[PDB]
Amino acid sequence: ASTTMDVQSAADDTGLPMLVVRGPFNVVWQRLPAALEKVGMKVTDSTRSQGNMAVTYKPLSDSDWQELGASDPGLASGDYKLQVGDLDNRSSLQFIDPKGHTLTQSQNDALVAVFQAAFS
Ligand SMILES: [Cl-]
Ligand SMILES: [Cl-]
Repeated sequence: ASTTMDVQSAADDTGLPMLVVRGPFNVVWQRLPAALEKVGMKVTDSTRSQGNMAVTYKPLSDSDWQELGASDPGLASGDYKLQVGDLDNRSSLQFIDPKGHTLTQSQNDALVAVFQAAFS
């Protein structure tokens, strides 16, 4: 078997979109910086005890998305915060803009393929 980790779209306990990834916090936290780099997300600061990563996102060119194997997920370039939650054998990933806005269901849905590619 491979190093890929399963990724699914979900909602948090208030109904807002997030991703759920099939491995524990300790694994997903450690894998994230190099996986994020593949999809144009640079970690600029992080706090593991709070589960939070600050990311700056530069979208891939049309050809690079093609190489990765997912198309541009329709996220705006710029800064995001990524919150990594402990769900025992799984982890949650929830992106916010700097105003605290969560992704749309469509963006969050589009990031499922992006992150399955990044972890591969
Ligand atoms: Cl750079
Ligand atoms: Cl760390």
